[PDB]
Amino acid sequence: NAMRIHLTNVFVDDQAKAESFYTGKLGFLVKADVPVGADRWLTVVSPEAPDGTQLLLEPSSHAAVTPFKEALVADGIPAASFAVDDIAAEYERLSALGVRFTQEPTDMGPVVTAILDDTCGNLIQLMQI
Amino acid sequence: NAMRIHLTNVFVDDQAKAESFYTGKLGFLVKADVPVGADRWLTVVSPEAPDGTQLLLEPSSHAAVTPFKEALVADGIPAASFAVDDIAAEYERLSALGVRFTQEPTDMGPVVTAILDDTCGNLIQLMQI
Repeated sequence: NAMRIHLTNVFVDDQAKAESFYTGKLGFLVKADVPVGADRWLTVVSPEAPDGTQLLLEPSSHAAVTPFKEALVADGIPAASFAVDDIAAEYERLSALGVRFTQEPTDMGPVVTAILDDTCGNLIQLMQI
Repeated sequence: NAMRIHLTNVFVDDQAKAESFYTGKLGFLVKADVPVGADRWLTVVSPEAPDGTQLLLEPSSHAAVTPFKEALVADGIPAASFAVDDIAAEYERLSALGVRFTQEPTDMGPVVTAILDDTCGNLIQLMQI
């Protein structure tokens, strides 16, 4: 009966670019892709958890969205954060695929973090867990 | 090795209010509460999934945050969405606890949805799944 944390979102500038990046580079799998007017309801999931939480790659067409995204990026603030077992390995893999990092893996005490550019107007944090 | 969708966030005006609301009304459990400078790293989890995805109840002190939140609320747009098995039941339970709804349970085709005020500057969607 309790409510579940089943969905999270990132606002992307171009959903086709986002699909390509999030699946092709980051390794997410498409879960749902359904048309809804001129855009899509597009979600992806981790291969480790295909029936778990979904990430919605949603359009940034609302007037307040892009200014907000830009403000976050200007201050180095990530829009979202994903967990990995070995951040060194993943930094190396993603770098090899031509992903741009704004922050290399850095020991922050309880977590080691890295920050990457999603190409879609967001910074994305990797967190070692 | 793959990245996991382990965390999502809502920006709250007052973390103590948010803790009280999200746990006391919505039924989430506190997972982590750790001081970090003058604020907290505060996450909650669903009782159904205590080791699953965490929701971070984070401060809205960055200058771009509150304007963004206000814009979403002005257009009826929810900041986050949670899944429930029986939205009628949950609407009734939450209403009884004095939660304010801006949209009653409404059949949207593939999903039935409702929208509530979190007291913290956000609208929150319930989705029947």
